[PDB]
Amino acid sequence: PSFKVTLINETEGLNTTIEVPDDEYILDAAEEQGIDLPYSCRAGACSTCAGKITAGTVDQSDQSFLDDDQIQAGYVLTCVAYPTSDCTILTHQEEDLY
Ligand code: FES
Repeated sequence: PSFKVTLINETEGLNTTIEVPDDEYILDAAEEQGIDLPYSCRAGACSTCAGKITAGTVDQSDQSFLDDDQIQAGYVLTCVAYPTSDCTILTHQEEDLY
């Protein structure tokens, strides 16, 4: 099973919905389909790949940087996030965490 993940960053000209297997991280699946997303550690330990969820849900249990307030506010570490429903994610949201 796969989910439709809408990735959005209009300064990049990015507004694209891709099919992501339920066992693949969003960053990896995006890259495979030719999308460029920001990243550094790829380990869920920083905020470089941070995005913000505006629709749908993810499993990011592997992440270890975002606190509970930040998770509640919709933030996601795309390098370690599986989609769990069709979802919409604003990418390059690191500065919004400041
Ligand atoms: S690139 Fe460091 S948490 Fe995703």
